[PDB]
Amino acid sequence: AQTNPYARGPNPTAASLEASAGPFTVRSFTVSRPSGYGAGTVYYPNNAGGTVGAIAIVPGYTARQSSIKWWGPRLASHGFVVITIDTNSTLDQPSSRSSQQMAALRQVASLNGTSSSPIYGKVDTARMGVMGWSMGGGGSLISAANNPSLKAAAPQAPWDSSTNFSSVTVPTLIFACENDSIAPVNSSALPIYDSMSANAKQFLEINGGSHSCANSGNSNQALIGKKGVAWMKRFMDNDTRYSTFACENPNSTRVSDFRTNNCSLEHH
Repeated sequence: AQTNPYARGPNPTAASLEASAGPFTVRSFTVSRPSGYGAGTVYYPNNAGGTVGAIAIVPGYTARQSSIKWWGPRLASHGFVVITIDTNSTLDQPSSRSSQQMAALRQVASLNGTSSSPIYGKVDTARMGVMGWSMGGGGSLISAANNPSLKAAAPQAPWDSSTNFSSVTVPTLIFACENDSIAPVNSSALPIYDSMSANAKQFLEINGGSHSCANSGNSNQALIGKKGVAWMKRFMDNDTRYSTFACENPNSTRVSDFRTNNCSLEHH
């Protein structure tokens, strides 16, 4: 018997996690006049089996949903309700981005209770996660620091005015881009990673990557999408069928640096 009430879907394989699409059919709708942010697209699985967690994803400075869109179908097809947002202003700073990210989660939660909504009854509002690009990534980190009940965080190429995220207890995967010249790894992603001492955490640097290396249309969807889904499944669903995928060093030429902590596949 399956004893984890949050487990959804089939037992994963590397191939099934590297595929463009997961097991579940995904539909979408847009949120008009959102509560506390600029715009939003909600991606959801129609046949997950049960309620699933919610993920809110925020773009970088000047950026729009297009930059992060690919995560919507990718995560939703594995059993998550995902909202990609536009910020009130493309120029909003990381603190504002975090507020708007949390406002998008809050609206997903209200929608879950709205009978007219396509996601009525589809969300477990006690299981939420955060993702984003650059300032949006920083915003995710801020969201995690301010809201420790969040179950997971998977920011990409993050930047914030601070690199001290030592209070974060949320399991946090950082995608870094090796040749990032906007938010260099050495001054942003790595220090943010090093500051976190209280959580399960991972740092995955994409070989040859520019600041947009995890954005829609990237050349590493198979690896990045495998890792993003595995991380969210392992920590949002407590799904130990994803233990290896979430914690392993992908033995891949596509990865220029890999670090992980409190993500053990050993017994001691």
